[PDB]
Amino acid sequence: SYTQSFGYTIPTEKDTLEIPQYQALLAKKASYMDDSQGKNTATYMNTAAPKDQPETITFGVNKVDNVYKQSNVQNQTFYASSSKGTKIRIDGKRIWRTQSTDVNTGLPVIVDCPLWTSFTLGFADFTLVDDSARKSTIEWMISQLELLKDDGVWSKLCSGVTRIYG
Amino acid sequence: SYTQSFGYTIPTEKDTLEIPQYQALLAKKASYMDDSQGKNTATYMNTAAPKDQPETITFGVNKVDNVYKQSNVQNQTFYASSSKGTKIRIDGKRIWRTQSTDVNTGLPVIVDCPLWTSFTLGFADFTLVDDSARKSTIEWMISQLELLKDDGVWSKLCSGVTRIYG
Amino acid sequence: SYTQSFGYTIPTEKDTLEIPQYQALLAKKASYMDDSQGKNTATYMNTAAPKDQPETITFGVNKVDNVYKQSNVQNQTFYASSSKGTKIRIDGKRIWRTQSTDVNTGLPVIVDCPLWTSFTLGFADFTLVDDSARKSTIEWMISQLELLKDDGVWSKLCSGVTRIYG
Amino acid sequence: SYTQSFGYTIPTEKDTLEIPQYQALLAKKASYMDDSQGKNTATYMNTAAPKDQPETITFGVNKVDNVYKQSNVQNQTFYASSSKGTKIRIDGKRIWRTQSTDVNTGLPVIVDCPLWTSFTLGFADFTLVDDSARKSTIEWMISQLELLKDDGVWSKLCSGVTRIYG
Amino acid sequence: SYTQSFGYTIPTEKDTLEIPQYQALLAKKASYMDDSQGKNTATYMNTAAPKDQPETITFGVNKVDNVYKQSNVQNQTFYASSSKGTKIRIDGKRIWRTQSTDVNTGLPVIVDCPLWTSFTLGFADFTLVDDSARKSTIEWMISQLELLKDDGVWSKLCSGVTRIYG
Amino acid sequence: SYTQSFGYTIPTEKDTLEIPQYQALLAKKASYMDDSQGKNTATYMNTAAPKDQPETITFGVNKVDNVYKQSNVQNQTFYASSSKGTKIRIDGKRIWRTQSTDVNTGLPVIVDCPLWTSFTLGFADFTLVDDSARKSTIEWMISQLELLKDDGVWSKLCSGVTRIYG
Repeated sequence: SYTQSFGYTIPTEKDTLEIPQYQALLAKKASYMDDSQGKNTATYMNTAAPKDQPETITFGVNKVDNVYKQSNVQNQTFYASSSKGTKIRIDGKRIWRTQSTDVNTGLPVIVDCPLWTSFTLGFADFTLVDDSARKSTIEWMISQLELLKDDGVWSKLCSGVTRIYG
Repeated sequence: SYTQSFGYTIPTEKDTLEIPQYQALLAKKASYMDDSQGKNTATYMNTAAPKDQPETITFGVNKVDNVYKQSNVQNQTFYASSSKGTKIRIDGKRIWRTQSTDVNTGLPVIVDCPLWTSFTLGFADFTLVDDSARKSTIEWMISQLELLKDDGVWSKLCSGVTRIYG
Repeated sequence: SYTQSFGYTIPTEKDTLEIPQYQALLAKKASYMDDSQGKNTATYMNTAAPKDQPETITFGVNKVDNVYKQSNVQNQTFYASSSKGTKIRIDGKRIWRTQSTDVNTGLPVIVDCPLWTSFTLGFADFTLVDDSARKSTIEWMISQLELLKDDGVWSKLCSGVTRIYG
Repeated sequence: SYTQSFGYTIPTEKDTLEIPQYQALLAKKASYMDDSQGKNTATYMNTAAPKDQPETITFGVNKVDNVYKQSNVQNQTFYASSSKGTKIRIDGKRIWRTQSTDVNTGLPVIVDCPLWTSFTLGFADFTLVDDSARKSTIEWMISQLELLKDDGVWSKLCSGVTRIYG
Repeated sequence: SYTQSFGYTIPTEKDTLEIPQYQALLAKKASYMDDSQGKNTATYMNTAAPKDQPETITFGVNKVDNVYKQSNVQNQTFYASSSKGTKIRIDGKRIWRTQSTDVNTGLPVIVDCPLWTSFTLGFADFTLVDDSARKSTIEWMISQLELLKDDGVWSKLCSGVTRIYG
Repeated sequence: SYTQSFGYTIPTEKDTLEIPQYQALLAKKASYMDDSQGKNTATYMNTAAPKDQPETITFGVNKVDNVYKQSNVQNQTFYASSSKGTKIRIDGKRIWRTQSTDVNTGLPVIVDCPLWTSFTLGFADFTLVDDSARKSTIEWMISQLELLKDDGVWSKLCSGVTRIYG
C-alpha cells in the first residue's frame, strides 16, 4: 500500500466561491479564429461581446522536455523514470468599457481600457500524476488568490505588494 | 450615469466552487526566501510541507509600458496622458509525492514528480479600472476552467486538446 | 563635570505646531511591500488611501564610514575616537487628487498630480550622542521650516527663493 | 464643486509639537556664505554658534523634468502641456560638542561629534497644487516621525530598525 | 515494522533550564543587514542594543555532499541510498561592555570586550530523519553543557578542561 | 563605579526547556578515546550506545590571539589592554539508526544515517568577563533556537529558511 500526497494533508476547511458562469456563455458563443499565437495554440473569439469590443481567449499546450530542472526536488533518487512533462496555458484578453452619451453632442463618449489574464498548469507526464493531483493544484492556485476577502492577496498584488506574507 | 461593462451583462447564473483552504494553511506556515527567482519578486517557502518535499510560491508585480499595443481595441477618442498598466503574477511550484515501503526491506521507496501553476492578471492603470473590473476578470478565468465537470476544459487541455471549443 | 551643547543654549521660546495625526492613521493601515528601494530599505503601502490612488512610505538606514569628512569641524583634535556614523532616511510618495464629475458624461473627471517628501538624519555613532541631541536636531529642521507663517521659509523655497535670509 | 484630497480625509486628531524657536535665532544671526556646496543653492552660516563650532544651513531649489515617472499614479486622462515640477531641499549641518576641563591641567578637553539633517519636498508644478496640498504633506512627514513618543518611529530608525511598521 | 533509535532509550529524567527570552526581544528588534557572512547566509543586526554597542546574529544553511564520510559509521553497507545531507549554522557576535566615567574628564571611559557563540546541526538529508531525531540531538548538545551546575562542563571548558570525564 | 552590560537589560520573561538528561547518562558511560580530533582536543566514546552504533562527543579549547579583530566592535579605543581570548568547542557525532528484518532472510536490514552537532563559545580573556556574562551568552544561543514552538527557528533552518525574521 503506497500513499501519495502533496506533502501535507489536504485542508478539510473549504472556501466557497460563487463564480458567475462566464465559461458557459463563452462556450455557447465562441467562434474559431486564427491559430496565430502558436501552432499548438488555438485562438477563439467570443461572439457575445459586441464587434467593436471583442473578448478573445486563446488555448495552448506545449510539451516540456524535462520537468525536474525547472522544479525543486531535494534528491536525485526521487526522480521518476521519465522527466518528460506537459504544460497547458489559457490566455484571455478582454476589454473594460465605460460609456455614456455627451449632452452637447449626441455622439456617445466611450473609453475602454484593456485587461488580460493567463492561467498555466504544468505537470510531469507519469502514470503517478492523477487528475486528482492536477485538479488539486488548480484549486491550490485559486485558493491562493484569497478572493473571499475584498482587500486580500489579489488586491495587494494589484496595488503593488511584492512581499505579501512578510 | 455611465454604463460600464465588459461588453455583455455579467451572467446571473453562478457555478459554485468548493475550494479547499490551501491558502490559509500556506499563509500560516509561509516563510520568506531570498528572491533568487526574480529581480522584482518575492519567493516564499511553505513550512507545512515536509522538509525533503518543499512547496514554494513566488509573487511578482511588474508595470507595463504600453497596455494598448498588445490588446485589440478600436483605438479610441479619449486623451490619455500615459497608457501604462500594472501586471501581477503568481507562480507556484509544488511536488506530488508517491511513497511506499519495499516489502523486501523495510526502508521505504519514494517517487515524487513535480507540478507547477502560474496565474497572471494585467490591467491598464486607469481611474476607471475598478475592483469590480479586475476581480470580475479573475473570476472569468476561473470559470473558463470548467472545474465542475470531471471531463472539462481543464482535463481536455491536460489531455492535449488545443481546439477546446471547436 | 562636562557640559555638552550644540554651541548655543537651546532657545527658551517655543513655536507650537498643531500637526494632524497622519502617522497614527498610516501606522494602523500600513501594509508591507517589497524592499525595492534598498536592501536596508523597507517600503510600505498605506491601505487607508484608495487602491487607485496609493500613498507609500519607505524607510531606510545606512551606515556611513566617516562622518567627519562630510561635516565641518574646525580642528582635528576634536575628532572622536571613531568617526563611524549612522544615517536614517524616511521617504514618502503621495498623490494630490482633484476630482469632480462631468455634467455631460457621468464619467468622473479626475486629475491627480504627485507630491513627495523626504527626511534624513545622520549622526556619529558615539556614546556622546544622546537621543537628546538627535531629537533636538530633528526639531531644529522642523523649526527651520517656519511653518507658522503662511508666507514663510517653506513657501519661499516652494516659490523658488534660493537665498532665503539674504 | 470639486473634492480634492490626498485619498483620505485629513485626520481631525492633532498631535501638538512644542518645538524650540531654533529658526528664529538662526534667522537673526544667519550670515551668507559663498555657495561652494551647490551650483544652484545658497549656504548660510549661523553666527550664534561659537566660532570654533560652526553651524550651517543650505537651501536649494531644483526643477524636475518629469514628475510622473518616479511617482506611482494611474496614468490619467487630462491634458498636460508639460509635466514638470519643483523640488525644494534644506540641508543643515550642526555639531554636538561635549566639553570638560582636565582635572590635572586647567586647559579644557573637547570632543565634538557631527550631526546633520536634510528635508526635501518635491511637488508637480500645476495650478491645482495648493499651499493646502504642499503644507499638508510637510506636516505629513513631521507626523510620520512620531516625535511625541520617546520610543518612537524616529528612535527605531536611529537604532537601526528598517521594517518600522511591520 | 522498522524500529529506529539513536542507540539508547531517551533518559526519562529531565533537567529544567529557565532561559531568558533573548530570542523574543531579538526577533522583535532584528533588522536585516546585508549578507556579508555568506552566499546562503543572512546576517541580522539587533536594534535593541545601542548603535555603537551592536549585537549581530547571522544564519546559514549549507548542503553537504556526503554526510557519512565526515561522521563515524562502522560498516559501509548501512549507508543510506543518498548521502547528501543538510547542515544549519547559527553564528552570534555580541559585546560585553564595561563603562565608567573618567575622574579627570567627564567623558566616559568605555572598554568593551567581545563574546561570540556558534551553534551547528548537520543531519543526513533522507526520509528516515524526523524532527524527533533533529530536535533530540539539539537537546543533546544543550544538556551536554551541564548548565545547571555552576562549575560544570561549560565552566571547565572555559577554564581549559579538555578531558572532562577522565 | 563601573557599569557593565551586554547592551540591553536581560529579559525578565523566561522560556522553560525540559531537556532530557542526555549528559548525565553520557557522563556515567563515557570512555576516553584517544584525542584524534585535535592536539588540545579530547574525544570521548559513549559506551551506553551499542558498539557498532557509536556516539562520540569531543571537547576542545583553543586560545585566539586577537578577539577584537574577528568580532565587530565599532571603535578601536575601547579595545581592552590584551586582546588574547579563549575559545571552547563541543563537537558531537551520533547515529540515527533505522533497522528492520529482511523478509527473505532473517538477517536484519539496518540503515543508519548520521547526525552531528557542534557548540562553540569564544570570549575575550580579560578580567572583566564574568561567568555571569558567559553563561548569559550560552543561554542566548539556546533561546535563539526557539525550541518551544515546533515550526520555529530551528525547523526553518533545517528546512532552509536563511532569512528568518525578514
